[PDB]
Amino acid sequence: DDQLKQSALDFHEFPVPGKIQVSPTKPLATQRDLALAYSPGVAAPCLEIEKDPLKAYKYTARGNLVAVISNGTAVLGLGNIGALAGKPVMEGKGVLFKKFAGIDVFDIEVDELDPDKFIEVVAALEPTFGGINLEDIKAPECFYIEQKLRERMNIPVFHDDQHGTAIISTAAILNGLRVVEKNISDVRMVVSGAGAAAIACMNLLVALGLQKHNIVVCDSKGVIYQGREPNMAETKAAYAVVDDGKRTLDDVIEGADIFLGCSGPKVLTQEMVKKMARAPMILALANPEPEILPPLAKEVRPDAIICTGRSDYPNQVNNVLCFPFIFRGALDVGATAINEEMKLAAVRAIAELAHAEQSEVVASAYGDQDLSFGPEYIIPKPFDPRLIVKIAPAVAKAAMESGVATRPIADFDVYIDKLTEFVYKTNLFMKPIFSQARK
Amino acid sequence: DDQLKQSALDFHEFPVPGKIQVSPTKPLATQRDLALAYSPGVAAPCLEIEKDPLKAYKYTARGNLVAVISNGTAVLGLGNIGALAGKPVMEGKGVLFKKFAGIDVFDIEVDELDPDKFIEVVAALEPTFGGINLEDIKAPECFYIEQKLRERMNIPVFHDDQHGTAIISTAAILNGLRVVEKNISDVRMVVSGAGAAAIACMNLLVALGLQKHNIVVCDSKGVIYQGREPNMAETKAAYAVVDDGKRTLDDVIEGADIFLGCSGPKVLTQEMVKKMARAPMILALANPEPEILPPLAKEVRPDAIICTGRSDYPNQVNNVLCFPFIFRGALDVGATAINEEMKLAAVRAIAELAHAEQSEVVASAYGDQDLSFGPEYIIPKPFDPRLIVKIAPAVAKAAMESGVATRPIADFDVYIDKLTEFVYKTNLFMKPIFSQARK
Ligand SMILES: NC(=O)c1ccc[n+]([C@@H]2O[C@H](COP(=O)([O-])OP(=O)(O)OC[C@H]3O[C@@H](n4cnc5c(N)ncnc54)[C@H](OP(=O)(O)O)[C@@H]3O)[C@@H](O)[C@H]2O)c1
Ligand SMILES: NC(=O)c1ccc[n+]([C@@H]2O[C@H](COP(=O)([O-])OP(=O)(O)OC[C@H]3O[C@@H](n4cnc5c(N)ncnc54)[C@H](OP(=O)(O)O)[C@@H]3O)[C@@H](O)[C@H]2O)c1
Ligand SMILES: [Mg+2]
Ligand SMILES: [Mg+2]
Repeated sequence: DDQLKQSALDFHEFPVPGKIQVSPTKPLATQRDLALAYSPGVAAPCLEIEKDPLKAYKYTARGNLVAVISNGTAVLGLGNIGALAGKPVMEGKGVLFKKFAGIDVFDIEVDELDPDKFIEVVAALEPTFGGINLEDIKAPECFYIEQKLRERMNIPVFHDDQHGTAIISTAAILNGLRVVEKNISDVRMVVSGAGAAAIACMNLLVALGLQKHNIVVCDSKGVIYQGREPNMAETKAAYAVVDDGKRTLDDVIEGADIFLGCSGPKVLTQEMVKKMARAPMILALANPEPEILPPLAKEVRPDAIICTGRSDYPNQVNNVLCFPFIFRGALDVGATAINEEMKLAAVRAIAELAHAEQSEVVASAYGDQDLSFGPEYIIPKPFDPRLIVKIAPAVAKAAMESGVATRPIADFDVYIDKLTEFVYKTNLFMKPIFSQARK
Repeated sequence: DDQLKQSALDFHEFPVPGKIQVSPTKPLATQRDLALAYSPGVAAPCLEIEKDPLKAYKYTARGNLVAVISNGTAVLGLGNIGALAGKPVMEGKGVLFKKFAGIDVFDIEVDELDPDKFIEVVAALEPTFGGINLEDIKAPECFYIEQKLRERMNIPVFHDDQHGTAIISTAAILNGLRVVEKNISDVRMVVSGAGAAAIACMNLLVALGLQKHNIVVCDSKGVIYQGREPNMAETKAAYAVVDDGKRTLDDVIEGADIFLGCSGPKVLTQEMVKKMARAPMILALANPEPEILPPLAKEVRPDAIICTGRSDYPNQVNNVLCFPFIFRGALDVGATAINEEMKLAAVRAIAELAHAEQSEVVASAYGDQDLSFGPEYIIPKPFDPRLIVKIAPAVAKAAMESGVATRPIADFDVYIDKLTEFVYKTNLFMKPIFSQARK
């Protein structure tokens, strides 16, 4: 860790402080440019925005501006390091929002810990941005903050932990159901740690067509029992099941078709993977340590699908796969909210990007792409330059079918051409060389 | 005004909508680069910042980040347009910070117009920034907001509509008595329209040795003197003169020596300036129309020292003339607040430049610079490319003297060389050519 520690600190300590900077997009080097960008000329756009508040997107950078707002209570895996301690991390995601999406990001870091104070602070900042990206707020404050902001602010509010990797998890589950012949209705699914990502994973599966009479949730206290605690809250113990014993998760896994373990490592053992249905779809989604190492489950059950947050083994589920392109589509369509139908469209696009892959000027040498749709390849790789081309025009299209768009765009072919032009100027061809060299 | 209004509506939005973008300053090519910016690497600066918050200025952009926070209730001269309608102006100011001082700006705008909830929003936003630049908050709540914030946050909070003219004008006065061989001990004062940019001015002048009994404040309703109204209005009783029956601005002159005025249309006539004592010191600071129309008054009395705010005539007072550069001081010294010993150290630094100008690679032709200290050269031109070299180290030294800094600067020669090198790579040589060819 010492080598990584020294490598990361030197990354942006010495050359310039920080990994982010603000530069004009206007050519101003003479007079009559400073006389209309400020003082007697900049008052003309304000008059137009004064009478037509929807004209702001044309004259200002609101339509390309999202905010990574955080109180710094649960940052990455660090925990409650505190406000400004997560200041680099926010900037880091801002960088991604540019490179992969061309979205300018402010990295606001609210100091308040009270949920209501945070809600008020972020809601007051509505005119500045065109979308909120609440990040690293510890549960259960995250749920309250996101729901209140979505119901109050008339701007896209999209939490990353909540329904971020949830999108990719839903896409992976759908593609797994497509791989092994198992209709989603007949799938009996198990949850571990119903919170943060998992709580939205289950909701997205339900929306896509998973029925709650086949779902079960088990946590450190055990299964969600109808009588485990009088505080029968819907935040965690929703759609609960009667006690009927089932103290441990061993019998829960007995007759299970998915694992979807997002929270809580090492909760899955070899015998338990053995006690599964015809084809399990273990989703070990714990970044620190996966719930079960993929090779062990592969040895125990040759015919299975395993997804892991780490990139060591295939079917890697990364947050970067989803949010920048979701926000790209929502902003470009001029949407006012990221509802469930946009998320469903994104899930469909990610699923269809996995079994409709050809050409894309495959590197004749190097690379070793060698990916074909199967148990190994369920979801597109984190950096496919064909995601933004697929996620963004679908999410935008969802706005067209939902009446939440304020700037409808015609000729989606032109939008496709613009996105392909954007991805033509951002290509990471050195990581295929590294991957090929390592083998 | 379609030659001006329309030409400003489409400033540069045709190629890219809106000024200002947040662009990465990192090597943005390889996957390893997007591993010390997020996930396994970005967690390394976080520990150091958590252990010692002062490390952030090394790892984050806080040492070069200010925030132009505003609720948009008095924008330029438009008025109470709103937080959103004032968005371009902020961006305008932002580019100035990146053009003349290289300061990154987040153009945050608060939707809440209440004069007490604004403070909480900004105080919560404190960790994001290294300085605050409140602008377009209308009077009298601007003073309240600034005073409340300066006691709460531990970073420089610096208003725009009060200190914007309180410094340069003071320098003008500090320079005016130089050419009229007077002393601040006995000079009499007149103030018109004690508003945002007026009532805060004389305080700084008091720090230079202008006794309060020589100041007479005036307003639209005649004269602000103790006794005119049964209730003495707040923040104006300090300089309110005793009751003497002086109910009009036409009589309170009594051969005064200064006419600092921050109001709307003209208040003085030819005989009004005539009533002044020898060597008047008019400071008509109204932006739309001059309060005196200098040349006419210059015809009434010779040896006049009229100072205005419009660039058409000499002795022009501009906010950009001082405001980035003083910030460039504090941010480069780690100041926790802006005292009156740095707000006044940036007064003796811009007043010195008027009679300390020579060489500086004078344009052998063109330009028609022709500046010599005297009745028509009181303050440096709004863009002497040399203000940032004279103001910023002066403010930094005043910070280190007052015990308000956190990262004291070493031997100043390196600092002056750095500021000069920044000056060299930012030149506006086309402006003198325009000013010479037009005449
Ligand atoms: N795309 C990604 O790579 C990605 C995205 C999101 C999350 N994750 C990972 O998912 C995990 C959870 O996310 P989080 O940061 O939101 O953590 P968290 O809030 O602590 O986890 C959610 C819940 O899981 C439970 N839990 C914790 N440890 C457990 C254990 N050993 N066994 C069973 N339940 C346990 C806790 O409730 P009880 O203590 O009552 O059980 C907690 O309320 C982290 O490891 C995170 O890195 C990865
Ligand atoms: N750097 C610059 O050159 C610069 C910067 C900012 C502002 N300004 C100028 O300063 C003025 C306002 O700026 P601000 O926002 O700082 O102050 P403000 O809050 O607008 O207050 C201006 C004051 O002027 C008074 N006033 C208005 N009309 C008047 C009239 N006809 N006769 C006498 N007094 C009158 C008002 O007094 P009552 O409250 O009694 O009406 C008010 O208190 C404008 O003229 C503006 O162009 C110049
Ligand atoms: Mg985070
Ligand atoms: Mg202003």
